[PDB]
Amino acid sequence: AKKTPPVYPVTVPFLGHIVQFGKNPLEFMQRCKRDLKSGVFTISIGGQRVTIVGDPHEHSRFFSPRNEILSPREVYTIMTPVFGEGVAYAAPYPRMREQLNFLAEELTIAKFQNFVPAIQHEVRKFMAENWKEDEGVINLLEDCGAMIINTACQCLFGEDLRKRLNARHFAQLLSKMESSLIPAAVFMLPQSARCREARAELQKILGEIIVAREKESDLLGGLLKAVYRDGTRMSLHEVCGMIVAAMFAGQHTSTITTSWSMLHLMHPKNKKWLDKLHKEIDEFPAQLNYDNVMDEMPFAERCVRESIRRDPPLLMVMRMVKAEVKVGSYVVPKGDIIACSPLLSHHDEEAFPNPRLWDPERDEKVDGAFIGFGAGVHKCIGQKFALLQVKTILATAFREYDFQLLRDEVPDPDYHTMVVGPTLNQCLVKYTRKK
Ligand code: HEM
Ligand SMILES: Cc1cc(Oc2cccc(Cn3ccnc3)c2)cc(C)c1Cl
Repeated sequence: AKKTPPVYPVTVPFLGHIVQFGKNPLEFMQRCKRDLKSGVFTISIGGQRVTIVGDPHEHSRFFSPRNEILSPREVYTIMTPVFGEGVAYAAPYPRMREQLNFLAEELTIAKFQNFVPAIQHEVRKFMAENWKEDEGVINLLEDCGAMIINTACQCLFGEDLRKRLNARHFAQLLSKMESSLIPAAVFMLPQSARCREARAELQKILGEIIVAREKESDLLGGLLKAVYRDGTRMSLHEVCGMIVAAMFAGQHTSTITTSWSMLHLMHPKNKKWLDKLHKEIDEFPAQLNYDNVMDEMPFAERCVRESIRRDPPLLMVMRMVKAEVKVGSYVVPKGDIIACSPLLSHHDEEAFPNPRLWDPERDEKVDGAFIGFGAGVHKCIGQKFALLQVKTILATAFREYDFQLLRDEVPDPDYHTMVVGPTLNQCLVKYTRKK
């Protein structure tokens, strides 16, 4: 308006809206958009202006500008110690940029050939060490959280590295490094000591693994050959983070996505889809190749995307408005915190009629509406990988099994975590091994 978008009333001040927010952001965010007569709007959070972009037409405005205009570094100040000063968001954009490439060139579909089979294997194991019986009660959020970590390491970890680390141990270290995070952080330590310990431990372990490599093509090795613009290379420090960042990025996001996808599918209300998910994975063999998942599982791919569409794991993508930028009919003043929310966006009823309904064969009725993997200058570099894991798993686990939920309703998102997934205590599921 030659000026800033609409704002929202602060009943109890200098808290902002994190009071009514934290309980349910979706209930909340929807109130404001309807109430404020605008898909876009600003909110108070600790006195700090937060402008949420909730009109899907506008996503382009959010995801297109380069970091110098809209910086994401300021949001993730939280974890500079988790990856190391000068790694990821901690690094400078030119370097941060270069690092992104390194990881990217490690996850391209060029490296994905052994992956498919490497995946079928690691899951099939897990189940036999766990779903031993022909009827069992298992917590899916936890059983998935594990398989994802397993198969990912089976994919990006060298045989020698995986001998000196096992998923279990490595996960428990990521979960050591993580627990030093609390909800109100982006808007304002013996844990930094436990964070640095679990890290310095890993950082050392890795180096050793290197001593043995040289003296004699995985993610590690890949990052080793990595050369910066100026011919400089990564310090073990920088390296270490990168592997963590990679592993962290995919850990919760992927497992949750797998959990939800399974949760939807094992539902009776959702049988036809499961039935379609079979006419798909039926004539395949217990030996899956790249062609199989990639070019022949298209329906399955819809289910995973829908699940991410319905319950996005990252509710808010955020930037720092170093400079002004027009957004629809409004402007954004330097110093604002702008954000775009996949959770809000994926519920806009123009783009998604019955947003809470789970429809795999639905398509976005506003191009760009779906952002589960981001968009623009920052689209997910892990997207292709995550999908390959999840598709193969659902296929693996639905081929040799049938499922039922100890519930009537699929679980409810738990909004108390920085990375949202289905309510843990609801996930307990029970399997009937096929034969
Ligand atoms: C299916 C699960 C996944 C979901 C829901 C997801 C979601 C997202 C979202 C919303 C962004 C953009 C964030 C922003 O705009 O600031 C993003 C980018 C990113 N993702 Fe993921 N992702 C997933 C899988 C993965 C996996 C498996 C990896 C690791 C290989 C990964 C690594 C990254 C990295 C490094 C970026 C950087 C984007 C940037 O800052 O330019 N993601 N993802
Ligand atoms: C910027 C960056 C982020 C990386 O992963 C992250 C780190 C923090 C937050 C996110 C957001 N995310 C989660 C899942 N997909 C993206 C992803 C990894 C690397 C190597 C780099 Cl350079």
